[PDB]
Amino acid sequence: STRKAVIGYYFIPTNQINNYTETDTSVVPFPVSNITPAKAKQLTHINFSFLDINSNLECAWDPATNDAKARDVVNRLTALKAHNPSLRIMFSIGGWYYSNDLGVSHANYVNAVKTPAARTKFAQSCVRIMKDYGFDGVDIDWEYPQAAEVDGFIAALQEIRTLLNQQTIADGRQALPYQLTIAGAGGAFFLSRYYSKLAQIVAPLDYINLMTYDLAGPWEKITNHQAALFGDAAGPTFYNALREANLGWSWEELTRAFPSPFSLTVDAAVQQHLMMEGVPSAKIVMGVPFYGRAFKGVSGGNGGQYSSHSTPGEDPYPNADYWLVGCDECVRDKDPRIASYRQLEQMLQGNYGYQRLWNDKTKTPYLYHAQNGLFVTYDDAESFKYKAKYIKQQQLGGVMFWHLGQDNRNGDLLAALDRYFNAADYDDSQLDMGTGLRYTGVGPGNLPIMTAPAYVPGTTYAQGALVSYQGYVWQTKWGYITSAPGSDSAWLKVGRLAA
Ligand SMILES: CC(=O)N[C@@H]1[C@@H](O)[C@H](O[C@@H]2O[C@H](CO)[C@@H](O)[C@H](O)[C@H]2NC(C)=O)[C@@H](CO)O[C@H]1O
Ligand SMILES: CC1=[NH+][C@H]2[C@@H](O1)O[C@H](CO)[C@@H](O)[C@@H]2O
Repeated sequence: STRKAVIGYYFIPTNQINNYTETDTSVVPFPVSNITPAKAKQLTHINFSFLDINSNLECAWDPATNDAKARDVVNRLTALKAHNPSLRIMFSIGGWYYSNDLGVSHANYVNAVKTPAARTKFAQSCVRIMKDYGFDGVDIDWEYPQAAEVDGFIAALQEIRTLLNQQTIADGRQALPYQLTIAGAGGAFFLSRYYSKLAQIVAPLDYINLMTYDLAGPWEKITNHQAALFGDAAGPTFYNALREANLGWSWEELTRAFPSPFSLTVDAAVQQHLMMEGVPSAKIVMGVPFYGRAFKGVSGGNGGQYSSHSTPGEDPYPNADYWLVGCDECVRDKDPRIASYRQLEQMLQGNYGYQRLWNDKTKTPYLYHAQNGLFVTYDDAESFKYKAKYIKQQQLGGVMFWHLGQDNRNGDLLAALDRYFNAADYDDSQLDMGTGLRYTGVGPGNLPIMTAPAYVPGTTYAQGALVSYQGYVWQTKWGYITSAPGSDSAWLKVGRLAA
């Protein structure tokens, strides 16, 4: 069918731009030249990151950026399009550091979207930056607009969309039109900020790239998988904040959509998006991490899963104890809590004391260091088999990942994703998706196909009775009901009739 999107972040800090070199990994660990022609062919999008919104309320580079060096770096990325006529070099505005609630630039995000005039100036600046530097689209990663700010955010996305469409016409770019994406929340707490208006958020986008990772971290009491596909009943559960969003739904409607507590998983986030009317599966992109999250002070018994831990949650990491044995990149980056897949492979291969274990419910690997009490949750080419099959079964738009520098030197994670979507000889028809917990919620946008006998006027229906009526299958919430389905509050729309 339609090719699945494969969207990889290229993140480069300002000091690495300003000192850019392709021949000294101690200055720039992952220069553009490491994205070989083979890797460029396996990507559909590279998200160059991160730009910001400045105090003038315009899209802008970090003001410390050497502009000549920035253009050189971007030009090296756009040169890769010679190897892949489908490849887009997007640019990403925001990210956690700039745009989180306490981030250095947060007020600029709030203010840029707040009024019609601000939105026009902001939208114009986005497209100007896109054209000036040669990017192929705009990606906005505000983490995250609050419920009160959502209407302005929506209007800003709509305005950027119109300007991008104008630019596509001006440049004759119908074969590769300029695109608009966002990085969206991948867990219900942040998602609840804008969930009620999800259809309006997604309408102007080519894709919403779900950040379906960081679902565990040092801010939680209990270690867990950070990107479990399905749930493990032995693992923690979470309050379903979506049931408190301003939806206007009834008790039965909320309960059917938002089981609580629930397992915080990739499947949960995807299904939460599909449950909403007007959110098409083809626009949902599943994010995956190319890094693991490491915890210390864990107990034994279950390989470090679901244990208390003593991992500092502060930023920056508060001391110089780099306790993730074998993680040389952690020493370089002064933080033992995150390890690239590239580094995790070496840690497993060296004499460092790790076991690689597998949770067959979550379909994800983890490392356990029994002697020191360490636990690492990460993803690999095996967990990507199940996630790729899920992407195909659920008819999602594709996959996104953070970030390209964390794949191994040979690009094995990217090559695996490309194989699972595109290789003619790859067969996952027999890949068993397991018995992990699925998110069972149903909403207006994901009604299952059902059959039931036609509703009969005058018949007295007991609680739980199912009838077909006017294109849908309905269930009584109590009994005895004689009203026509949809005419009052007694009937729940539970399914749709096949065409
Ligand atoms: C919002 C999301 O998808 N993930 C959030 C994390 O990005 C964030 O972790 C922080 O990310 C920064 C940007 O990469 C790092 O500089 C910072 O070290 C890191 N902090 C920690 C403790 O991991 C966390 C922070 O609470 O929130 C996630 O939700
Ligand atoms: C889409 C993307 N932007 C965010 C998000 O990924 O999580 C990353 C890893 O936690 C973080 O570094 C970044 O600021």
